[PDB]
Amino acid sequence: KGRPWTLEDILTVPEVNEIALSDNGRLAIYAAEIADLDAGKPRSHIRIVDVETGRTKELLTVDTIKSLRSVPGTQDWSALVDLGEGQQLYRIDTEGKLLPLIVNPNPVPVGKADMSFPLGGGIRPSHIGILDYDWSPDGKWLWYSQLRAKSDGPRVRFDEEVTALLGRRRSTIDVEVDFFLRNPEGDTTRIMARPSTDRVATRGGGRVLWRGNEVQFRIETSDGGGAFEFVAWNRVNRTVRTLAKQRDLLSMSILVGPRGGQLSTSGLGSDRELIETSAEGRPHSYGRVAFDIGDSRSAGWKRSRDGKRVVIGTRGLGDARYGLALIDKTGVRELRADASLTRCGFDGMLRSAICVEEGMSRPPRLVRVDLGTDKITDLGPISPRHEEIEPLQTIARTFVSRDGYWSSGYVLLPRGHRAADRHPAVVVTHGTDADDRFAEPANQWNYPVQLLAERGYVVLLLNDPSPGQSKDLMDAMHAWLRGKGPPDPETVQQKLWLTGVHSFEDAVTELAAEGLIDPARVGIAGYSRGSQMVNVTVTNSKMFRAASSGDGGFLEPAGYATGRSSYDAVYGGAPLSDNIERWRRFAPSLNADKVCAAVLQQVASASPSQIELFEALRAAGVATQISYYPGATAASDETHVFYLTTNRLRAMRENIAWFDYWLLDKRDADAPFPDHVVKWDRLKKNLPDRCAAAP
Amino acid sequence: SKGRPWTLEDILTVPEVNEIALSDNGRLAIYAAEIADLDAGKPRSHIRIVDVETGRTKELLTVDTIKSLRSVPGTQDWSALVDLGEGQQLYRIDTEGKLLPLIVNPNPVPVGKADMSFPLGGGIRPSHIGILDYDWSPDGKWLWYSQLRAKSDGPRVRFDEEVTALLGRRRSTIDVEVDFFLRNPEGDTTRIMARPSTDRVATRGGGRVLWRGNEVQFRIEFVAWNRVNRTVRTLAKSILVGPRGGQLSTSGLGSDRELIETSAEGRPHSYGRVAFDIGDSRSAGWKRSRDGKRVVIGTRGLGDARYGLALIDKTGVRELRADASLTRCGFDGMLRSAICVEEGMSRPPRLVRVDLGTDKITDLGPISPRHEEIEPLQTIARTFVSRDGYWSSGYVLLPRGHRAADRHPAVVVTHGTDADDRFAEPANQWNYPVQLLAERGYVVLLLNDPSPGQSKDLMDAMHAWLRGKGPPDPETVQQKLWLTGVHSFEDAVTELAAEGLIDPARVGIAGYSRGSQMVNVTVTNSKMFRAASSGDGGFLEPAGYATGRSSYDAVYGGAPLSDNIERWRRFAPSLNADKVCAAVLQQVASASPSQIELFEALRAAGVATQISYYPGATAASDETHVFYLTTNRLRAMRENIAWFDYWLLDKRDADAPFPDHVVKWDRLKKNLPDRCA
Ligand SMILES: OC[C@H]1O[C@@H](O)[C@H](O)[C@@H](O)[C@@H]1O
Ligand SMILES: OC[C@H]1O[C@@H](O)[C@H](O)[C@@H](O)[C@@H]1O
Repeated sequence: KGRPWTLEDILTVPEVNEIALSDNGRLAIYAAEIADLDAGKPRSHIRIVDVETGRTKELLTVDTIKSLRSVPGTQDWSALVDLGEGQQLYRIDTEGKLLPLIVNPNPVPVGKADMSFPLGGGIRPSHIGILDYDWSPDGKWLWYSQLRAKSDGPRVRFDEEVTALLGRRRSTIDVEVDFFLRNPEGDTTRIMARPSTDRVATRGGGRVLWRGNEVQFRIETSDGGGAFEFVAWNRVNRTVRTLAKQRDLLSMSILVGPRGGQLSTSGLGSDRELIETSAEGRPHSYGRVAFDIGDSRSAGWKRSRDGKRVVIGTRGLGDARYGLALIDKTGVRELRADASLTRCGFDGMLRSAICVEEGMSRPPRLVRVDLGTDKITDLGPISPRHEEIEPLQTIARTFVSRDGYWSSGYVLLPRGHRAADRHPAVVVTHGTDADDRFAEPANQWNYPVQLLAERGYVVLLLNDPSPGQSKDLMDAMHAWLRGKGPPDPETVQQKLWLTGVHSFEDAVTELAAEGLIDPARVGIAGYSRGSQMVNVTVTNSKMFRAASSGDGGFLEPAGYATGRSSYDAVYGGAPLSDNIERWRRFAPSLNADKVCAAVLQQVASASPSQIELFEALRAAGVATQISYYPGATAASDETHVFYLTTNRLRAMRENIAWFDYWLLDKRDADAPFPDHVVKWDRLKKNLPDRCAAAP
Repeated sequence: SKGRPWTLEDILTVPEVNEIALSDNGRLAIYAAEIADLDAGKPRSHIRIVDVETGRTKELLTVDTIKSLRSVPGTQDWSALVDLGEGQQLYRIDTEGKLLPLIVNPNPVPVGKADMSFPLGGGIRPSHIGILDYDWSPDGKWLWYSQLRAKSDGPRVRFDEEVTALLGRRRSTIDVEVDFFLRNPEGDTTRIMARPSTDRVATRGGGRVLWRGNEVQFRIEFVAWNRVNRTVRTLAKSILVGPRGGQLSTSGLGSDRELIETSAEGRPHSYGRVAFDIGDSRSAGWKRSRDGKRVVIGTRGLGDARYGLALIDKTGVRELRADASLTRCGFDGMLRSAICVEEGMSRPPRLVRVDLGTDKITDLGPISPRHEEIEPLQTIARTFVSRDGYWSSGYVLLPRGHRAADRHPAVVVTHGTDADDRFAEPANQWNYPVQLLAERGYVVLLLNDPSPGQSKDLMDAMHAWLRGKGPPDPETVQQKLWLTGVHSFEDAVTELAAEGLIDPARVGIAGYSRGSQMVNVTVTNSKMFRAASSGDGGFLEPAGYATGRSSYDAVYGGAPLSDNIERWRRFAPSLNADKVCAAVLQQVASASPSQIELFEALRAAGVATQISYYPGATAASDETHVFYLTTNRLRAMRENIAWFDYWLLDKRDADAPFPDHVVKWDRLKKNLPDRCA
């Protein structure tokens, strides 16, 4: 029959971002990131699979594993793993054991921590011995880069160097990036050194071109006005070159097709056009396609060795299901599957492939795909403990709003649900991330969607209106990234934000007409992008009784000086400029007078924008609470997506108690912070008369 | 021998003495001089013992920091809070000068501005504190000391009022508790209380504690503790106390005042018409004899701007005649003899002993012989009255080799009223080498804000700024506290320029903190100054409202986004950036959002501006509001010289600490908007 959803099952759901296949397709290897209670943070369980037999063997558990590839010229594998001493390049033999490949004796601190380097924009605090690596096609040469802490005295900084320190919450160290090359004889020389201002050099995972006597990779300099800059290292003369191009290089570009040109999906509406644009600019169309292209949530892209076949990850329109598409000179062909294929890996000749089969109602599984016959065979499950959970009832629905734009998403029915039953509702929204995938933390975050359903809630997971359905939305997006118009700021607020409030309202009213939702008790929750939507809805809508905004702060005037270009499209200028009235009408901090609801903030960054929303809401009589979740120690911080099991479990349980209280008038003694329920009773009695219910 | 000119290292190494003590027998005295060490990069205190009759001094040793230097009541020894580099502990000084420890905390907690420390305040460099405060029982047996204990609880999720307090955090911190201990004469220490960090008098608080019978009574944020019963008690419902047991006050205003001792229930008593103001924190302070019949207070004259001593008793008030200012003074218990530090604007620090009976001053010799070598600079005490009738006092510093009819450029240095008779006070001239500029040909005018005690208009505005709300009007608070000082600066410059002293074409203004506000407001509301520098500023800017709300609400009436938005736009210097045709340099240790905003606003307006951010000894520690690092304040003096010489004098040098700037300044000068020419 199955068992219900425990909160720990939401915490222990695995994530597979790394999967690789042998050049002969006989064996494969992957890693499942699982939250560990004893360690308090996620660990990656490395497993080896025999694709022919289907049997799997577990090898080890590391802290992190990244850039998992098969070593050319051998049957072995290479990866960047951290055993707890810092991330180094390791080799994994065909028998499933790992040994060091290149070890940096002095890894540098990275992430949000005291005296670390802000590398990946607030990733986990750790040490990086080896940053990035790539094999030559023959496997003889090895290219790798590693971070080197900058040993130097504290120096007087100046004009632009001070303003970059505006938002510093902790101590930082400066570094440089060293690039090395390893000949077949085992001797390594340093190619060049790049500063910290080079953002492609510090990011890693970049492209590198092995051609002729040269090895080529891309770099960024302070100037690029704008341009594309590359450096080529001659393996013979041992010299360097500098390339500057107006248009980016296709050889170093992702998503290239059999013709050799860039792939894109243009147009809007019911479907898109898949075109291949040559470097000279003449397009080649493969016809009409039902999917989008090139999403990091898809299987990525790979091209064969002859260049006549490519495989691209596809997210279809309206089914929000990830899949594969095959492209040769004849044309595009999709391949059907009952579920979505998110993370994949491919052989050398691009014939056999292995993928992670994922679904909204089904847990991740491993599958082998024969790309010639479009035949997939089921391998063993990934997480068996989620396979024993009885599947919740999940319905995929698209809603149309009063402004004509459609919003996709899913509907979670409570356990034991009977037809024609009214239930309270919780709306969880982050970006486009409601799709066919299993309990993706990038969507539901700390909101226990599956647990809310077990307790009788109807959870509505609803995406933002897809900007690709209309040029009105997409033109506002293009103005958002450009930092200028057209269109004007008043329209940017309508299409990017305010129309989502209508899509949320009109989705609840429609389901209320079905008899599935009690409009009296309903709530909205989201983080990041969803935080903006939550904060804009509760200001511009009276429909929602309670709300939870995870780690927000965009659209508030406090964070302007950091994000000017992102704010200028929305508000048309600075808060104290002549655009001040544009800030008063929209920004939620100044509009708190319009807020009647329970607004809870779960905040890891303690930013001045998150604080300004709380003080403005609290000073207006609104019932509100802010929760600052800390790092593993006072020296570190918490990431955007919480990596600490203790902060995840409580935030989940804090949302359970927050919505059970305001929506359902339900109080629990085993709640994570007991003395709060009396504080919320005081927040209820002190509510303003403005918030009185309709007569 | 006339002497030798000044040097940056002379200004840097000027000693300052905050600790001086005298034995109850008056025969021996001990003090400590804080001097900047080039080798260590930070200042170090030199403990010195003095023979009060002869003036003989010998060097005991050199320590990092020494505080709370006093004499033990029971014997001829001494006790002080000393940090040898292992953290600040409680040390006893032998009668022969040797140092032996008394209370030593094996677990000193880190404090200061730095990573994973505790942010005390006042001002502090990153350091470890084993023992915080101490006091002796009046008989010298029982010992009461305060130490700082780090709270070991793990990281906790914070909540509403806790999170908004983390708004302005630039680093990691720890939370601590204070433990109060009591040491019996038999050598056993027992713990009394434990108090949270929220208590200020227990964290940065002073030395106020009272012994009554068997009870030790100290203040918390009043409580009594019995040494016998071992029981705490919150007692039922002092400082600057005269001989009659009441509060001492100075009432009235103008150029003359009247001493008042208010009776316990408020019956006033006048000691007569008096020529000074009450003792500031920079004066000799206040001390009362255990007899209760003699009280000595530090004084500050009005016309003299000099520090001194006033001795009051049942007879009356006596004003001690001194040719220079007496800043820090050690005393005996009965207030009979005193050893003081004598200094002036042109007068290097000296040691003098004072007999309070006969009011005779006796020179015990200089302090630093290095500054005795320097030939003095001409310093004229001058008072400028503005167009509004308010007067401001200061010193006119003439350049080396100044003759009649000669005119020179000018630089105005202002902090609060810190311009008085004192020798190279770092709290006034800060990082501006006021003495070097005179050697280089400048005419430096050190001018204070208009003396607030001269009018009821100013004192009401200062009261409203401190209270946090009106009356008076926000527009009057802007005019009385700030804009009327710009008029005082303007009228003072015109007074000297008409007299044939300074050239109006080349003149500049410099200041830090309170002087930065007066620099930022002056360059916006006045065109008379070509160049400017503002140290460690950022007040009056909109970025700091969410922290300093209480301070801003009186000036602007409310938040910048409220209906008072128009009040900010007329005044706040970052919003006026297009009114500034001068060159604005910012020397900044805090890298605060209010200082960056003023820079980005001035740069967006085409104004020539630069912000120099000076770091700490490590990336894990910051630099204090007053620079304690030798390298930082050494080239900061060089930067101001290079800044004013380029803009005012159009002079270049390779001695500039940053050679890349002189070219960058050419680009900034060339891109100046058409408004300025
Ligand atoms: O880069 C493409 C990757 O495809 C994967 O399927 C292979 O296992 C890797 O060896 C290869 O690097
Ligand atoms: O002002 C009183 C003066 O008395 C003289 O006897 C001393 O030599 C001076 O040092 C002192 O300043």
